Amino acid sequence: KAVSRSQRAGLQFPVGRIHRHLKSRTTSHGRVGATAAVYSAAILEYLTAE
DNA sequence: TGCCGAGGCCGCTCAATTGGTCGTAGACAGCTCTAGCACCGCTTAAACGCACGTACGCGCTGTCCCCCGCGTTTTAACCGCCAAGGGGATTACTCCCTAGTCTCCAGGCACGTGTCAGATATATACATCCTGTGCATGTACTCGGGATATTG
Repeated sequence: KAVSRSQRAGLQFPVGRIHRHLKSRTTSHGRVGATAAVYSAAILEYLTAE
């Protein structure tokens, strides 16, 4: 049974659709997995203010 | 009449700009770096651009049908003005304080290297999440009639 990384952060937003998005805006180099979990929850958190 | 009074043209003297000449001091141009490490040339096995009916989606098209535009003029005060008054923004000076220079002096840390790890990428298998689709009601809407608020 697969989990989802959204549940391990505790977030409603898609932590793995981000990551794949960031990996397309990246010079020629990679992106840490712990970036998607404070990339998200600093896009959610504008929702629930907007 | 008178007188003269009031009247209208021309060399000193001073006070900014303007352009000139003096001399001297770092800072610019250039050399040789030399030195080295990037550009190139030379292969390779490579990804990704690209020239090209057809299904067909929608951009554009020929109609009628009405408000908001279009036109007028009264007026209404908005907006402009001028002139006066008061002060507060301004000017010119004297005293004053520190901005700025230099110089000495230390160690803080930004700089740099020296090793090599926990990081994240990439593959394959894959299950699952998420999209596109199809599908009832529930509301937010437009209307009509009356109450409350506010303008003149």
